[PDB]
Amino acid sequence: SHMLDGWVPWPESFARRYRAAGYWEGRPLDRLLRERAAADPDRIALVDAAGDRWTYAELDRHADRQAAGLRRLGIGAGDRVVVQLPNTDAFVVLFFALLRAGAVPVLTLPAHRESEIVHVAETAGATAYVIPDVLDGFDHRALARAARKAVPSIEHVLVAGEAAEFTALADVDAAPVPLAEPDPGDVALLLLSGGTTGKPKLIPRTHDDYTYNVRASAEVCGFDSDTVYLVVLPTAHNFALACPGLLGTLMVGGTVVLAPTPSPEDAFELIEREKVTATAVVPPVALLWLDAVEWEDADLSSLRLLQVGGSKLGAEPAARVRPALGCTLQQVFGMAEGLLNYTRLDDPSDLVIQTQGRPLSPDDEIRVVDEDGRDVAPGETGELLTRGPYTLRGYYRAPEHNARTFSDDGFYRTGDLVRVLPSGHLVVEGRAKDQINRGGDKISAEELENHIMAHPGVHDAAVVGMPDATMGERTCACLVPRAGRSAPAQRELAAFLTDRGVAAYKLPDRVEVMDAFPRTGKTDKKELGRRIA
Ligand SMILES: Cc1ccc(O)c(C(=O)OP(=O)(O)OC[C@@H]2O[C@@H](n3cnc4c(N)ncnc43)[C@H](O)[C@@H]2O)c1
Repeated sequence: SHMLDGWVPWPESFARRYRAAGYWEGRPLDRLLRERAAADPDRIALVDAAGDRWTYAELDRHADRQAAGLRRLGIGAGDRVVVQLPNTDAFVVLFFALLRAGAVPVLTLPAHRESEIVHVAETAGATAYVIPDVLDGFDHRALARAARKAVPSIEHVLVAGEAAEFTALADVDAAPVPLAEPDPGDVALLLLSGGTTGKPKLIPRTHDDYTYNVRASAEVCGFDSDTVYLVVLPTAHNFALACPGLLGTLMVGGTVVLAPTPSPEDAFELIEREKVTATAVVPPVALLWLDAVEWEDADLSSLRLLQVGGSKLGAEPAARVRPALGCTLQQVFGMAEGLLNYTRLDDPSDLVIQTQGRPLSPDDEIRVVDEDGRDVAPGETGELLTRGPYTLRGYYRAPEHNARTFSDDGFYRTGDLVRVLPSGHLVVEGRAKDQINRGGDKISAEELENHIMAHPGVHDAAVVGMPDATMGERTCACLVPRAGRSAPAQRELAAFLTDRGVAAYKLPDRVEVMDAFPRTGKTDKKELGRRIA
């Protein structure tokens, strides 16, 4: 028996192997905090941007008090809770408080708006939603009012800030109570993927496979109690949460430092102030920092490791990381669905500069296939399929998409085009999936096309990626005007999409108007892309 329906467990033969190999240790995810606070209660676990800090024992006890408070509101054992928080201590306490209460966090990004929040809340059948009041000028309480109207199962809204008519997250607090432990083979949390379908898809991650993800990552990246890790990406991004991220830092007893933004003003000051030794960034932020060291006077010498992933870092800026920033670069090609590829910290510099790593687990299985699904000759480019001890066998409550996206023997089709070198290192070559990678942010073309086609001046829409030197890809929306009507310009379409509740990183960079799309009978986006020029 499993606590949640709608997900696809591993076949028993695989689960048996992963337990025998020691990958799946049988511990709930929250126990990484429990055991470290038992072994190192007075070490500094967490530092926020203001300079307030918390020990492991303080973090552990507050998670217990907030778990007991969540139970008093009836949030617990199995309930899905949508979490949308900034990089503050409130997120870290609440993550563990939800786990200890038995609730399943559904982790969303601060940038997600009504369209994304409502879909994941209705898919998950969420009973609670956790928000800031105002973040980067946007009032998330208005969004919570729109979500409660569209999703009647949301009973509670917890607000990190002025709660208005809702519940203040800081008042969710009570004397700790004996709480039962989840089964480690059960879903621990739900992650978001950009996806390639008309709606974002939820990724179930179990206690055993996510703990393995965190533990194995921590080992490969050399994270230990002397690690000071700066969270620059959103805490809810898998890269910054678990690869090894903040969970790896807490598991080994290091210090997590929360950055409010990736800008050099904020990040460089924290690196100097807290002697940060490790952080993870997307390539656009890596390029910004590589430039900014030339006019910023911060002392960054404490930095030992810079992880860069989410999209491909070029070989030329990769070679600048050691001269400009004084640290070791690690390229990371990973996905919320599971498979992580890491360059190793003592790899020759050539492979760190030229490749996106090799798989984390000895039992990550890799296939590279042509259009007919047959394995390519070694070193040829093809589509990456993967299966392993922390890669999902199916999305949450998405049977039709699962039938298209996983092979019969359980390989996940990543939609990435790669070459595998003789050493086993991967080079990312492109993509097969209809999803734009805009500086690390994933834009499902079909989802955005459906939103644009809701505009009354638009009949048909095709969303095509265009190369960009610093973002990798930008978004071009090719429109067929509504019959006898004019299609909107870029700024009017952006305003329509924003009011519809589309996250701002999904707004098209460019609008092109045409009478009809090239057809293969599917829309030929290969030819649209070159018909850009
Ligand atoms: C680093 C990392 C770690 C944990 C994550 O969870 C994520 C994440 O980005 O999660 P996400 O599911 O959103 O994206 C799906 C993925 O994004 C793309 N990608 C990711 N890294 C690279 C790369 N070094 N070079 C080129 N492309 C990349 C692939 O296309 C892939 O499929 C990223």
